[PDB]
Amino acid sequence: QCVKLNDGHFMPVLGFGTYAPPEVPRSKALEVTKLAIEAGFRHIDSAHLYNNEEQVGLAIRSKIADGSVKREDIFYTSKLWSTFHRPELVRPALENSLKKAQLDYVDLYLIHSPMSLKPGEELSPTDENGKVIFDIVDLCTTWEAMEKCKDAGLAKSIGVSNFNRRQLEMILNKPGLKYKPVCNQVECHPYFNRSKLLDFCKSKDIVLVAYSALGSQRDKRWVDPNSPVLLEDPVLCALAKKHKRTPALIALRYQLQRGVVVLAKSYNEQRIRQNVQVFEFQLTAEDMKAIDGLDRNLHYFNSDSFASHPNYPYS
Ligand SMILES: NC(=O)c1ccc[n+]([C@@H]2O[C@H](COP(=O)([O-])OP(=O)(O)OC[C@H]3O[C@@H](n4cnc5c(N)ncnc54)[C@H](OP(=O)(O)O)[C@@H]3O)[C@@H](O)[C@H]2O)c1
Ligand SMILES: COc1ccc2c(c1)c(CC(=O)O)cn2C(=O)c1ccc(Cl)cc1
Ligand SMILES: COc1ccc2c(c1)c(CC(=O)O)cn2C(=O)c1ccc(Cl)cc1
Repeated sequence: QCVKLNDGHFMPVLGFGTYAPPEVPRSKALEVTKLAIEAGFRHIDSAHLYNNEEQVGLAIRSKIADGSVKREDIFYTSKLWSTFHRPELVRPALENSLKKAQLDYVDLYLIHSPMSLKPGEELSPTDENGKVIFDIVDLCTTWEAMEKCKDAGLAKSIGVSNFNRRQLEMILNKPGLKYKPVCNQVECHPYFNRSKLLDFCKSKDIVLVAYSALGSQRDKRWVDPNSPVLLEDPVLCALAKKHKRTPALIALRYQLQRGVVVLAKSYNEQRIRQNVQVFEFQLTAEDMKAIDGLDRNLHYFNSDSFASHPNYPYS
C-alpha cells in the first residue's frame, strides 16, 4: 500500500499525523505513536516545529525493540522549520532532528513552509512591536542544501510543504537541479481539494500529500471560528451512511482514490484503529464526483500577518 516516489523510494499512502497543541502532555505523543504503529500505521509525520520528535522517535525505537517492526518498515518524516532556511543552517537542523528522535536517517525531509523567518532560537521571532520577523531567502539555495542532505544519507527523500505551483516551478526549473521534490505536503480536503495543484503535481511526478484531511484540529490560533466543520458535511455524512463507514473514513478514502497520499492525526486509540479501515472499502466514481463538488476554497489555517509574506502560498 505504497506509492513509488520519483527518486525510487516508497511512501505508504496512509500516514499518521503527530501534531498536538501544547496543552497535550508530551508523553501522549509517545503513547499514541505506539498505538498507531500497533494499529498498522507505518508512515509517521513529524517536524522540528512540533516539539515531539523525541517522543515520536522513542515510540519507533520501542516498537522496533519489541519486534513489532523494523526500521526499514517505518517511513519517518521530519521538516525543516522556517527559521532554518539559510543554506548553512539546513544540515545542522536535520542533524538535530535526528539526534532528538535518536534516528540515523529520516525517510523524508521537507521544507515545512516557503515563508522564511528570522534565523535564531525562537520558532516565531518577533520585533519590539510584537510583529513576526520575516527573512528573505532564495529557496533554491535552501533546496540545494536539502539535496546535500539526501546525498549525505541523512534523508532518504526530500520534498516541500505548503508550496504553490509557481514556487514548485522555481525548484523544478533551477539550473543544475539534482533532485526533484518527491512530494508537496499541502492542506487538502473536500472543502479545499487542490484539484489544479494536484493535476500539476501529477504531471511532474510529484506526490501531493494531504494535511487537515479530516478538517483540521480547529486550533484557535489559526482557525476561522465561523468556518464549517468538515466532518459534519451533509454530503459526507450521507455517504458515510450509504457505505456504513464514518465521515472521516469517507474523507480519507476520497484522497486515496484521487491519487493523493493522506495524513490522519488522532490521539485517540479507537479513532486511530478506525482510520486504518480506509483500505477496506471503495467509493464509486459518482461518489467521487459528488465530493469533488464540495470545494469551497476554504483553508483551516489562516494568518492575516503571513498573508503579507512575499512567499505566502495562497496569493
Ligand atoms: N505541513 C504542514 O504545514 C502541516 C499542517 C497541518 C498538519 N500537518 C500534518 O498533518 C497532520 C494532520 O492534519 P491535522 O493536524 O490538521 O489534523 P487532521 O488529520 O485533519 O485531523 C483533525 C482531527 O480529526 C480527529 N479525528 C481523527 N480521526 C477521526 C475519526 N476517525 N473520526 C472522527 N474524528 C477523527 C482528531 O481528533 P482526535 O485526536 O481526538 O482523534 C484530529 O484532531 C498533522 O498532525 C501534521 O502531522 C502538516
Ligand atoms: C506553533 O505551532 C504551529 C505553528 C505553525 C504551523 C503549525 C503549527 C502547523 C501545523 C502542522 O504543521 O501540523 C502549520 N504551521 C504553519 O506555519 C503553516 C505554514 C504555511 C501554511 Cl500555508 C499553513 C501553515
Ligand atoms: C510558537 O511558535 C509559532 C510559530 C509559527 C506560528 C505560530 C506560533 C502561530 C500562532 C500565533 O502566532 O499566534 C502561527 N504561526 C505561523 O507561522 C502561521 C503562518 C501561516 C498560517 Cl496560515 C498559520 C500559522
